[PDB]
Amino acid sequence: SKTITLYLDPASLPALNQLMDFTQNNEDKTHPRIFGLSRFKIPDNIITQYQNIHFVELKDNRPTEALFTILDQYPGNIELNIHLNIAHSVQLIRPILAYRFKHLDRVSIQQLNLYDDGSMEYVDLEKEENKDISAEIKQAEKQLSHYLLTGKIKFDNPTIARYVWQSAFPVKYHFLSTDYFEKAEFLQPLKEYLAENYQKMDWTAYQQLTPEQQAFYLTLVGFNDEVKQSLEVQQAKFIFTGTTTWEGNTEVREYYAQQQLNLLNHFTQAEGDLFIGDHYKIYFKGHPRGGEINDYILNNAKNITNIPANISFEVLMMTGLLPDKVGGVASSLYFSLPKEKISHIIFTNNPYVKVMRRLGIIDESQVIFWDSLKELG
Ligand SMILES: CC(=O)N[C@@H]1[C@@H](O)[C@@H](F)[C@@](OP(=O)(O)OC[C@H]2O[C@@H](n3ccc(N)nc3=O)[C@H](O)[C@@H]2O)(C(=O)O)O[C@H]1[C@@H](O)[C@H](O)CO
Ligand SMILES: OC[C@H]1O[C@@H](O[C@H]2[C@H](O)[C@@H](O)[C@H](O)O[C@@H]2CO)[C@H](O)[C@@H](O)[C@H]1O
Repeated sequence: SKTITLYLDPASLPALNQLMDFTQNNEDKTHPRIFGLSRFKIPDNIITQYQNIHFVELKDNRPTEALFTILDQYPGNIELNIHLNIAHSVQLIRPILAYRFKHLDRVSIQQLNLYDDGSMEYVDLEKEENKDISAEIKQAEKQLSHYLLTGKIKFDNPTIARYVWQSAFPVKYHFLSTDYFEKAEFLQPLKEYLAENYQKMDWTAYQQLTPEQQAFYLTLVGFNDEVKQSLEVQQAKFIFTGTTTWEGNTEVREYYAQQQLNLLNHFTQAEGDLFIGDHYKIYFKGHPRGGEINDYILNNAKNITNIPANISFEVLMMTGLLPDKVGGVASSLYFSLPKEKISHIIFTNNPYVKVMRRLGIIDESQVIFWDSLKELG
């Protein structure tokens, strides 16, 4: 029996966790690993120190068939330790199961490790508030059984379908927010159902690595000393955080970057509605997929130090380089951001709002919206 480990994720959070897992095991230079990480590129130098390390592309939330050629290379009885992104867990496992059916005799699933895509699971879960959770579960179990037995996907409730994997494999979830599952009364049935198969993402796990591994991890998440240094200055610092849109329409995209830029000013300008004072060193932490959006801020802002968008915000917390204040559009990094560092959360009633509230990330006060801010200048 050989154990192949798969790390798959099209987003950020999962990847950050999966690579942390990988780091914790970097002593084992020859364990068969398959990385399917869209937002992270493992540096060659790290690659050449490992054996039986493969890479697979992701398309439409699923590993391409290149994954099959990989598996083909291991003829013995193999067991799969799969790490997946919760939100797209059903699609991400599709070709794994497909290949499995082509080899029931040899291939088997050892266990699953699922991680939150980000805020989506929570926004999506908030939309299931008036439903019979208990019923929803059983319904989902049965449909997963159908999926596992036919290779066919058909879920009445896609959101709930994400949390019924225990009915088929040994699994452990890692939640961006365990508080949400314990504070949303309407979720009790899912809470209880999940019983002991879950835990909170451990953000202090980097502190437990040996310094060498820490450097190693930092290498994976693309954190360099140059950036490390732009954060060394003893001056009080403020990190404007960016967001983005998935819409292609040039119109909606330009509007986003224009709203964001303007929001940036309400923070930094003295007549801004969100003015935080004038002694802070401003920095920009654009969304990873910011693209033209991130460029806009840098091309029209003044004295601001850019923090490479490909670096996930949670890394500043691990390396203790967190600033005094953070402000911008709502996104997943605020779910794990030390309370006292919150300057203000702006949104683009509203589910995302309800989640922030249930979690106490924001107070009872009037939530601020993108467009309620006057154009400055
Ligand atoms: C509801 C919904 O669909 N939420 C998703 C969420 O499940 C996930 F898909 C993601 O996560 P998102 O919350 O933005 O943030 C996720 C992580 O990405 C890195 N980050 C993000 C912004 C930034 N300015 N600096 C950073 O460094 C951090 O690691 C952070 O914790 C995502 O794109 O990965 O995007 C949002 C979308 O709402 C999109 O943001 C808005 O249309
Ligand atoms: O990148 C991970 C991220 O993808 C989001 O989906 C986007 C996709 O990335 C983009 O290329 C396409 O044009 O639009 C999709 C949304 O309609 C997921 O929603 C998010 O959860 C992550 O998986």
